[PDB]
Amino acid sequence: VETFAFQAEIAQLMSLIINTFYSNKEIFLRELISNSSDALDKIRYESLTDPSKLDSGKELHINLIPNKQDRTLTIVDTGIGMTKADLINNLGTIAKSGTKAFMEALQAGADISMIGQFGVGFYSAYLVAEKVTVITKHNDDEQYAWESSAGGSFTVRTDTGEPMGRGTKVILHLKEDQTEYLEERRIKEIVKKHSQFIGYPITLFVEK
Ligand SMILES: Nc1nc(Cl)cc(-c2cc(OCCN3CCOCC3)c(Cl)cc2Cl)n1
Repeated sequence: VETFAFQAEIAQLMSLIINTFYSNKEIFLRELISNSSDALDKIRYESLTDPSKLDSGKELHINLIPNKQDRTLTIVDTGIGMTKADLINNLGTIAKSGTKAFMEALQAGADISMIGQFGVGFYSAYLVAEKVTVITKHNDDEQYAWESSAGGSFTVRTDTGEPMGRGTKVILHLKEDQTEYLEERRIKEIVKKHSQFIGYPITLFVEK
């Protein structure tokens, strides 16, 4: 396991999302679902001008896997995925510009639900999650697991867990009081209301 520090502005954003009073937390699902859709758009394209990219799985989709036992909600996509570099730089250093653009817009009329407009929508996961684990596999690199419970740092290690083919799974280890996001009808409700017209199939797994 390697340990890295969040660039100071990214750390300030995460303390903000984690510590600000905002009751409309359900937007986090919309924001993960959009990120997934974007990454699937990206492998779709890269496969037109190259059909070998789908050698790692031709199905382009999004699965929603709640788990009451583990108290996790996992969003999985068969999108482009991230290489070691994307994972490290994106998540922990390069969101610097967007966070500034976002925090600069909050103290200027914006509200938290506008986070994705500045490309930092991933961090809205900290509204319901105490820990986020990201599993990713890029055609060009091996499988990685990124993790953070905030606190100014994150970890990157090689993923021992089952291979996924190509894609990303964001595992949200929910806060004690947000278990309603492990509920079929509640997930169904947020998707219908927020992600109704996503161009890839969204499957909500059932428990047991
Ligand atoms: N589902 C999914 N798939 C991929 Cl390939 C990436 C991500 C993802 C994207 C993120 O940010 C994208 C926008 N910017 C990219 C450059 O770095 C700043 C952010 C983030 Cl932050 C996290 C994930 Cl998991 N999620």
